[PDB]
Amino acid sequence: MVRIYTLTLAPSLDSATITPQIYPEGKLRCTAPVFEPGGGGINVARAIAHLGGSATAIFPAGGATGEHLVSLLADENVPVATVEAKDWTRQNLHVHVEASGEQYRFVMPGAALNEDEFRQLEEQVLEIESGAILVISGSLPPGVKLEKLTQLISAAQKQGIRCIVDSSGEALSAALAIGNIELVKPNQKELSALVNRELTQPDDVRKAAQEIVNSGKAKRVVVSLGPQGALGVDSENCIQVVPPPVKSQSTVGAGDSMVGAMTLKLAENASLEEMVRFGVAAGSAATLNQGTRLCSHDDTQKIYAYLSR
Amino acid sequence: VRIYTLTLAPSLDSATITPQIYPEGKLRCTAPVFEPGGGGINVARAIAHLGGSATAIFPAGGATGEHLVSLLADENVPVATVEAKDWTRQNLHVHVEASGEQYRFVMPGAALNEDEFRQLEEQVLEIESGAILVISGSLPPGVKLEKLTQLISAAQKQGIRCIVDSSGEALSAALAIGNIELVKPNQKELSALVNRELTQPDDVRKAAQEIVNSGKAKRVVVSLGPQGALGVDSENCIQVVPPPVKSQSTVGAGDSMVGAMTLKLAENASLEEMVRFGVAAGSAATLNGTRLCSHDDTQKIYAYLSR
Amino acid sequence: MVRIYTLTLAPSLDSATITPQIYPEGKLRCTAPVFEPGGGGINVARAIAHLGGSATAIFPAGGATGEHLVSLLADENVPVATVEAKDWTRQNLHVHVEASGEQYRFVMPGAALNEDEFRQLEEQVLEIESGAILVISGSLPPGVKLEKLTQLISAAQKQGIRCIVDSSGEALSAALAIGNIELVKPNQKELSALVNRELTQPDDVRKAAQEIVNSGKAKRVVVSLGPQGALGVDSENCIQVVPPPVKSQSTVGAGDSMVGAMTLKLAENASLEEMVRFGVAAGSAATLNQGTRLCSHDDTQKIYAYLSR
Amino acid sequence: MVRIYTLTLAPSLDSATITPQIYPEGKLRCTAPVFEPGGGGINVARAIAHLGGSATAIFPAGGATGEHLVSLLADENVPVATVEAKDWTRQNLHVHVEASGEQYRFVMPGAALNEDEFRQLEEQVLEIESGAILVISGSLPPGVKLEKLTQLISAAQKQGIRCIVDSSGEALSAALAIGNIELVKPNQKELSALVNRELTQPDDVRKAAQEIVNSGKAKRVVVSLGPQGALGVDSENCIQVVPPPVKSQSTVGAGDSMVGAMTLKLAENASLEEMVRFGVAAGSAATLNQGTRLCSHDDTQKIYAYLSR
Ligand SMILES: Nc1ncnc2c1ncn2[C@@H]1O[C@H](COP(=O)(O)OP(=O)(O)OP(=O)(O)O)[C@@H](O)[C@H]1O
Ligand SMILES: Nc1ncnc2c1ncn2[C@@H]1O[C@H](COP(=O)(O)OP(=O)(O)OP(=O)(O)O)[C@@H](O)[C@H]1O
Ligand SMILES: Nc1ncnc2c1ncn2[C@@H]1O[C@H](COP(=O)(O)OP(=O)(O)OP(=O)(O)O)[C@@H](O)[C@H]1O
Ligand SMILES: Nc1ncnc2c1ncn2[C@@H]1O[C@H](COP(=O)(O)OP(=O)(O)OP(=O)(O)O)[C@@H](O)[C@H]1O
Ligand SMILES: Nc1ncnc2c1ncn2[C@@H]1O[C@H](COP(=O)(O)OP(=O)(O)O)[C@@H](O)[C@H]1O
Ligand SMILES: Nc1ncnc2c1ncn2[C@@H]1O[C@H](COP(=O)(O)OP(=O)(O)O)[C@@H](O)[C@H]1O
Ligand SMILES: O=P(O)(O)OC[C@H]1O[C@](O)(COP(=O)(O)O)[C@@H](O)[C@@H]1O
Ligand SMILES: O=P(O)(O)OC[C@H]1O[C@](O)(COP(=O)(O)O)[C@@H](O)[C@@H]1O
Ligand SMILES: O=P(O)(O)OC[C@H]1O[C@](O)(CO)[C@@H](O)[C@@H]1O
Ligand SMILES: O=P(O)(O)OC[C@H]1O[C@](O)(CO)[C@@H](O)[C@@H]1O
Ligand SMILES: [Mg+2]
Ligand SMILES: [Mg+2]
Ligand SMILES: [Mg+2]
Ligand SMILES: [Mg+2]
Repeated sequence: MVRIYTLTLAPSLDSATITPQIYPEGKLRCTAPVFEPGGGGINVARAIAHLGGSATAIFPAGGATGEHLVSLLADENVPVATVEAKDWTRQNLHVHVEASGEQYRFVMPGAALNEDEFRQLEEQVLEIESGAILVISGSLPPGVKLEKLTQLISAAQKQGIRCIVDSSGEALSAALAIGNIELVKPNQKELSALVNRELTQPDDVRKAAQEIVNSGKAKRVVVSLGPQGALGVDSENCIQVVPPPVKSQSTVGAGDSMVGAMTLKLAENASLEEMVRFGVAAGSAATLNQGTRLCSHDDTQKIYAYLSR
Repeated sequence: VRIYTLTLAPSLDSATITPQIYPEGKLRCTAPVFEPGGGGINVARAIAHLGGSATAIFPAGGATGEHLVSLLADENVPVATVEAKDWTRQNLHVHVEASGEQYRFVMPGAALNEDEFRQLEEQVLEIESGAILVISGSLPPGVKLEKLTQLISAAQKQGIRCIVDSSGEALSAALAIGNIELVKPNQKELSALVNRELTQPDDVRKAAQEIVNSGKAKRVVVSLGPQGALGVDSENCIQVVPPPVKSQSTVGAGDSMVGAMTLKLAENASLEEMVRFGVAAGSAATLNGTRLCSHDDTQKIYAYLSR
Repeated sequence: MVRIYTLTLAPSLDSATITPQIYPEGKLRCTAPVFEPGGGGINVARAIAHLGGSATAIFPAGGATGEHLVSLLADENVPVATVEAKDWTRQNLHVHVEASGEQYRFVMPGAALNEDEFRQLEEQVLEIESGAILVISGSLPPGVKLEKLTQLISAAQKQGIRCIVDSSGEALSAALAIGNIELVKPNQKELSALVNRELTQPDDVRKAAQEIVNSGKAKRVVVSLGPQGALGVDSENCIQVVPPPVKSQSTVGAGDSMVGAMTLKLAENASLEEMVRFGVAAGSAATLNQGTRLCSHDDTQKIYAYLSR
Repeated sequence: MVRIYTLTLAPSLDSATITPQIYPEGKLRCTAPVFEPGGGGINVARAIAHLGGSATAIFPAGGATGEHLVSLLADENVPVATVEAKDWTRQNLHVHVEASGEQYRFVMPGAALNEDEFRQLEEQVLEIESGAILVISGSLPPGVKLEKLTQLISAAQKQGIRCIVDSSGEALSAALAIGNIELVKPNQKELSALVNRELTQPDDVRKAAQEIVNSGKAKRVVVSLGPQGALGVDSENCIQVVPPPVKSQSTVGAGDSMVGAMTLKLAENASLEEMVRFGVAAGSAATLNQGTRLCSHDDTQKIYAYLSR
């Protein structure tokens, strides 16, 4: 198995709290917050750790919030490679409402990155050995030119680094502008915006995913479909995997759990079939847990065994 | 064989649109659009749309009742109506533009006298041996559960093949009678039926099969919404999953699935064919208020799933 | 006192139901609907009868829903003068959610009126004696052009019918364009649209209201200010009245109750001060009741006595 | 003019953000948060500084959030007297929703205060000279017994310090029990619990406020009435002041700004009528903007002049 790295240009220090009910204007009394690491690439790294793997997380850490994010990851035994940033690491809030059992997720933008901090992140990335995997996951923070992300990807590929991409909107289209991306996981909306057309016909999602592969932007496209599982295509095969009929408790963490699992499989030279199935197992395993908990090893394995009969 | 359906609690469905939803203020709504509604009625509508013929049996009361009959007449749906004193209920479906979501305000079904129920019970027993009867929708005020189950038992004794898609208690009671041709519980209904949480990947299959192996029903199709359906009989097991297409209104989606599945059951099709056609029609019925599944959309989704 | 009449071009059969929860997509099981009369002019007439006066409600009624509306008014002993119409009277839905105590008001468009049916309504209005009061209140049904509403008001004023107007938007604006209205009650939002400018400075509401008076558009302008009561102006005087510090249960009906009370006082040749105080008394009394219930006599009198000390 | 101090046992670093709509489950995209000092007595001191007076804020401060609080207060030229606490200053999140215009307020528990940290706060308070004014405002931190805050008030009064209390529930009751409070500003619910009965009649709020004054518990009672302004009484006079009809936005710190303006007038030995007017002006000025910006000098002055006509 090759070494695995993740990149998070917009990291997060997530906080979670509980309150009896939700209504405007009044003071909603919340419990003492519980802190957790957050961010696309970061959670991929955490998910991979839960599955018995190892992934080093590269990200900017700013201020006291940045320190805490670093500290929590250290407790979680997740290796980290950081860059001191000036703009303090953002802090998001997750609210559980007792009366309804519903959750509310307020997501602030990532802290800004200057040219300096972005340069150092690129230097960290280009220290990765040839043949290793790099997962770039999450939103693009302010202060980062769309051209810079593209140049970083082009540079990594240039020295034999294998790139996996999970983003949205403009940054996603930028990452695929280069091409030769080993794997991307768009959801249905993300795929829709990418090819800039509504996917109304039954075979539209597959045709859109195949077009991406056929044009050489990505070797593998796994379109994640929420409760419907996923549809994966490369230059030869197509696989569709549906989760087991078990009720979802909380969809939070599903997308990153699926990316982490599929990353591990790519690392072990897995077939497309095993990659997607293990991807759906982890993503669905994450939804069995309340709140923000990512996939656990046992739930994932249990679902994977079921899908792989 | 011939198909009939039975709706004890019909509804004149009304659909409207509003910009957004919030309390206290006046929420301006558009001019409502009226459509036929109610479980067995929608089933019969679906079957007509799919090229088959099913006679819908139900009570109609007042001007809402006439409105409902007039709409079904325009859809060439054979009706066997019983005149009732209490007016046919009127349900309101509000589509919110800022969310794309739908809110469903569902009034109680119209009351049913002993005499009116008697007339319906006489219509049902005028069904010949070999035909199929689809009992669908909730139980209206004035109707004893035991009166429904005696109706099933009586129907059974004269060769009427019964399909039941109703309330929680009606589902349980119909299964106690046993030999039900087809039931379509969703996940919550299956769980409430067998009195346990379905937590393992295979729990839904195990509970559905358990129902078939115990003789309570011949076929169990567990409806999964977005994930399609999982069907079992005494021999085979199949899950069919819908295409990745966004849903609008899902009202009557279960009913369309039941209609399509009944249709294939009436053609003596295979379990795999029945479930596939079921999910095809069920999802086609989510592409628009209470319009249900069209012939073209169902055929297209079907041809897709059947690849 | 003189005779009092109201005009509701868009009447309503209001149905009220109760449901335990509110959420999308599900079947929200609702109780069998209770019915009551709806429409602006109709509610003005109902509030007047509660306050000891007597007002005849003029409106179209169509089909079984129309008859249902007429029957409900008779059960409350409010006199009516109806015109039969082909298009059935609309039906609105009021939903009270038990889990939260919130209420939701789904308002359908008014029923259509053809030429002959509107010509009958106009005939009814023009049979009102000179010196008598007519309150025009509520929205405009489709099919009725503003030019027709203004021609109706103009004709009425020609034979000395004293017109009071409560509307919004183009309807209110066109009515004031005719001029010589005895009284208008815009709320803050409705005043702003009239003058076509944001009212942001402390004295803006008073200035805008006075403008309407000085221009001749209306002899009296009472701007209702929700919990803050009201500010009324005529050619000579300005008065502001705040409701007493008692909690409101439900503010629906407050508008029509106020207009009801101020109409009664105008009919009794009351001073501006008495009229505004009574209007706030009735409007605020309505808020003491749950749901859609209008002002009661005893509550109004209690508040009015307090204000008039 | 005597010196003014405030005491905030449970300070807050307020954060304010903006999101288009509010719904469960999904990631809600929010704008970058804006930070400002929060907590009852802290907002009182800030409002005073905005209005051209000077008040010294006494409070505990902990961690990086405590440092952020202090720094933000220097920017606003509010003099402070802080005690270092081990538990970090809390951080509350206020979320404004665009499509509704409403605000959601998630309020974390106040930071812990041990015996030694509270002792430091008390020693800082008892350094205040005789004749000076102390404002005690805001919730009680978990781990602080009422008897401690109560003993602090009595000790304070023994050495001539003039105490003003703005609290709720047991704290306000306990404070009033000691008696001789210069001023209290309960809202309507707060007042009802003090006198332990429902305020259902028009004159109930006034009677209730007068009973407290007459008993000698407080020398002045000002019942704040939200949009309806405030009703103030002392041993001789009584006045209700209603604000101008201006659009209100965020209400956070409205009560504190009111308490601040009234504390100034009490220090200038002003009359009841000036005091209540200035308070309504400040409180209403504090509602024109989003977040916790409080009242500005020019807005308060322009409103105050209007009210004094
Ligand atoms: N409601 C659900 N029920 C069962 N499995 C689910 C559900 N939602 C998501 N999953 C599983 O998790 C995987 C990923 O979810 P999804 O398609 O929503 O990705 P995503 O939109 O990128 O997630 P995220 O918003 O966290 O980034 C799905 O393919 C599926 O396997
Ligand atoms: N977009 C919205 N989201 C949430 N609440 C709203 C919204 N618009 C209005 N409201 C609510 O409406 C109530 C009062 O204002 P509103 O204009 O709705 O009352 P109204 O009497 O029905 O209006 P009007 O009298 O002008 O017809 C308030 O509770 C306010 O919160
Ligand atoms: N929250 C309240 N508390 C006390 N009194 C109120 C309240 N809201 C309204 N009122 C009383 O009702 C009167 C009219 O209400 P409002 O200013 O909202 O008019 P309106 O918006 O046209 O009413 P409506 O929306 O019902 O048509 C007010 O002047 C006041 O007397
Ligand atoms: N305009 C809206 N009104 C109400 N709910 C909405 C709206 N938009 C999104 N939602 C909610 O979002 C949920 C779906 O997931 P959604 O895509 O919105 O979040 P997400 O998974 O964080 O997005 P993404 O994965 O693309 O980052 C729906 O269940 C729905 O409740
Ligand atoms: N959100 C959806 N997306 C796609 N297909 C759907 C959706 N909801 C329902 N369907 C189709 O309709 C069928 C019945 O829907 P379901 O919600 O299970 O019925 P019920 O009303 O009994 O819960 C499903 O099996 C599926 O084929
Ligand atoms: N909606 C509003 N409109 C105008 N002024 C307001 C509004 N809400 C508050 N204020 C001003 O702020 C002061 C205090 O507000 P209030 O809600 O009574 O405080 P509290 O938060 O203690 O309940 C009020 O007396 C008033 O001057
Ligand atoms: O039969 P119920 O449970 O009383 O509800 C009646 C409603 O259900 C329908 O029959 C069908 O909708 P569903 O597919 O959600 O069950 C509507 O047409 C009708 O308004
Ligand atoms: O002191 P509490 O009751 O814990 O509340 C603290 C919050 O209240 C504020 O002091 C504002 O006061 P109000 O909402 O009572 O006007 C905020 O600054 C702070 O976030
Ligand atoms: O990187 P984005 O898209 O801004 O999302 C950040 C949020 O998403 C998460 O990674 C979970 O989806 C959280 O850790 C974090 O709060
Ligand atoms: O806003 P519209 O179209 O005039 O409808 C009137 C509605 O408002 C009410 O007057 C409530 O004040 C009801 O009588 C009626 O349901
Ligand atoms: Mg994702
Ligand atoms: Mg169903
Ligand atoms: Mg009004
Ligand atoms: Mg307060």
